[PDB]
Amino acid sequence: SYCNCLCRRGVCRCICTI
Repeated sequence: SYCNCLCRRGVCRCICTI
């Protein structure tokens, strides 16, 4: 339903949910 893939301040957590 959504995709949250990005980085910032070391919070680089590339993922992707429905």
